[PDB]
Amino acid sequence: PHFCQICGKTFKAVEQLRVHVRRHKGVRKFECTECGYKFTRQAHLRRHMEIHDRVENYNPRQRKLRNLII
Amino acid sequence: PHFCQICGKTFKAVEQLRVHVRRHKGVRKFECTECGYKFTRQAHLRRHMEIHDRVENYNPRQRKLR
DNA sequence: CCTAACCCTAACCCTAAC
DNA sequence: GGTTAGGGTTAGGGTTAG
Ligand SMILES: [Zn+2]
Ligand SMILES: [Zn+2]
Ligand SMILES: [Zn+2]
Ligand SMILES: [Zn+2]
Repeated sequence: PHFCQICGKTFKAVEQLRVHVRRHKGVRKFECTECGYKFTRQAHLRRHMEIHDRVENYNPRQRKLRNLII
Repeated sequence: PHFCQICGKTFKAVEQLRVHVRRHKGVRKFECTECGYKFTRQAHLRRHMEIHDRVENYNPRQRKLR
């Protein structure tokens, strides 16, 4: 049947797999108003804001996402 | 009472020993099976292996840290 | 807290030169 | 021939995001 990729589980339907491997990736849902960087956690955005507190024109590169676990 | 591990100092409360373990500079716990260099981070070992593939006979010396 | 990864920099090595 | 300094190389660690 439908096989996944990130971890490898035998699934039934194609719609039961999207809701599964969709939560496998953290969604970027928190945007910095200063530099437009979108974060996966609110804590990451707060911690980020503590940088603009002491750096002019800070605009960091968008890093690769890291796979979650389930 | 409970003693330490890395250095091995005598410690009373456990929280003190924890926050002491937090600050220890260079803990080399990532060893290269190819040449023996003990790296302080895994990423440094990943960076080392690439050198171990660029050339053959490579056995560097354990540096003094900062 | 952890780690990953960029990145600058000190520590290293080899050797020419003094 | 001891000893030092220069240029290429590599590991240490600061920093910051996932
Ligand atoms: Zn999966
Ligand atoms: Zn920002
Ligand atoms: Zn210790
Ligand atoms: Zn090695």
